[PDB]
Amino acid sequence: MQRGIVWVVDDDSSIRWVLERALAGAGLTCTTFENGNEVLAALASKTPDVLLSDIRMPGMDGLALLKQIKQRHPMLPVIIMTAHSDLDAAVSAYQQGAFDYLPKPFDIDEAVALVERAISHYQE
Repeated sequence: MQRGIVWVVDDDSSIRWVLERALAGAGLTCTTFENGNEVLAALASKTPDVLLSDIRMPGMDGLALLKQIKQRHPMLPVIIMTAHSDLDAAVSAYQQGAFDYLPKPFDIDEAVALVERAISHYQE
């Protein structure tokens, strides 16, 4: 097992409480970060089974996070809420290990939905 470690990157607090408790009900560890760069730093000492990134503008709209993820982590599955402009970095993400991208829907329902299916498909 995996113990099931889910890491999320978004505004924290609000996004943390919603995804933490809900994901906690699933039986996994849900931790959140400031935006994307944070997980990168924390990842230097740990690797979650599933990673969720908010995409809103960090450095490269949001896909920038993926780039850093592949540099430090090898194939850490990432889940982005939106793919706005620069889908290019999104594709490379899947190569490095990204789970996928969310078109329009999101919220916890679709987010947690896409996050759980990620850990499940991995298992194994």
